Amino acid sequence: MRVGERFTHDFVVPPHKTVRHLYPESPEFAEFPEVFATGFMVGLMEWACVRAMAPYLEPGEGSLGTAICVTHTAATPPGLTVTVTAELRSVEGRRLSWRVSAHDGVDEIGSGTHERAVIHLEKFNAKVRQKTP
Amino acid sequence: MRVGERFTHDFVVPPHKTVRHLYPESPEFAEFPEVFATGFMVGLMEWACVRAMAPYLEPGEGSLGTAICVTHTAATPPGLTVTVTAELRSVEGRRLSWRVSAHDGVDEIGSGTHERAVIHLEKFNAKVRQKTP
Repeated sequence: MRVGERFTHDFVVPPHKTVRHLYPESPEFAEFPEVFATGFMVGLMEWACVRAMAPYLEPGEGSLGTAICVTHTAATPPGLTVTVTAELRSVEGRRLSWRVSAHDGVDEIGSGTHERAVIHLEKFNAKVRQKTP
Repeated sequence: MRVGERFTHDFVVPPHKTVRHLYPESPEFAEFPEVFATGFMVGLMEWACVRAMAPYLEPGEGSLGTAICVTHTAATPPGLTVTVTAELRSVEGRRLSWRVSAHDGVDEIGSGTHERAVIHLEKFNAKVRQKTP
């Protein structure tokens, strides 16, 4: 894993990544235009960085996204390909940072940073169990 | 809209808002802990601000999220209630800027900022339809 290294991930946007599919519970989002949701764009950016860092993980480890700081600057209807480019910015022990950017073949659609934390999967799962009703 | 007014939005996390459900197509996400995905928390934050804004828009207007910049510092299993607090920072023309935070009953789970832009729904939908391949 080298700082400055770029990793790219391509995703054809299907009809079920539009706003209304993120929260079908939301009467506000029900009649929103059929565009790729910011929260799905976030999920796609984080997926790119997960794939970029898979080699860094030891047995028993996973990762969590601990911050997302991005713009979303143009809208994308289903059928276009979103390409995320993740450039590694820092790696120190458990903490990793990237600059991410996305383009849907027509426009740059957003960019910023994402941070992740390496976790011990079983210890983490025990913590989550203890706050599960 | 009044600057500095705080709006809250509560949401019981169901099983279908964990990481694996954000991208069922991602084999990487399919093995994550069953915790509320950052992309879903982002959408819940947007939803709170949409609700807050609704009485102030003219008929046929909606809005887009244009930036999100938040931490995500504690994990949330299904069954907890996530409360989002949104507070208006400024309104400049079509641009609204918010401070957002969320808490799951147990921990503060994230905070930061979010910006939105007011749109004319029909006009935006027609423009989007026109970049559809």
